[PDB]
Amino acid sequence: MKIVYWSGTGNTEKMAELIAKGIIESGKDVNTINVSDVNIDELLNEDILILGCSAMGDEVLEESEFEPFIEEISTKISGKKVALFGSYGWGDGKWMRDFEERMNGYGCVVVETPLIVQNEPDEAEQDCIEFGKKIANI
Ligand SMILES: Cc1cc2nc3c(=O)[nH]c(=O)nc-3n(C[C@H](O)[C@H](O)[C@H](O)COP(=O)(O)O)c2cc1C
Repeated sequence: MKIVYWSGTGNTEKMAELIAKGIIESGKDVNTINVSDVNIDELLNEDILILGCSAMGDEVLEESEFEPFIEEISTKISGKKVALFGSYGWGDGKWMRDFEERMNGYGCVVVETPLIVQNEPDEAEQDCIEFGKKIANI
């Protein structure tokens, strides 16, 4: 499987590592890729797309790297299964509700409830691991 993410201070990156750990513990293989290093064509061969990005201003996806990537793959992912995650600061997850609505609008099947954690995982570490374990049971 593959996990693609954008992280500005490392919070979503940490989430990505933990989710990967959960998938690996379930017996499966997975590679985490920062959005800057992604290859669209190889990504599109995946059964499940696990995408993460923190909440940027104001309650939107990061604009210089992540959004352009989402827009680029938007027309080629109808019918694909996707799982979403990301870290946020002071909001209540509005950016994630919009992210889910957007992927559904592109014809994707959002497989699990999006995983959102405030700031660095720390306390929510097992939660991140368990989310990966859920995706591995798909
Ligand atoms: C310019 C900027 C805008 C932000 N806007 C929001 C926002 O609208 N809502 C929110 O809850 N957090 C917001 N945050 C906080 C980040 O989502 C939060 O610090 C998160 O933990 C960052 O994770 P990352 O290290 O993976 O980027 C913003 C942070 C920055 C730098």
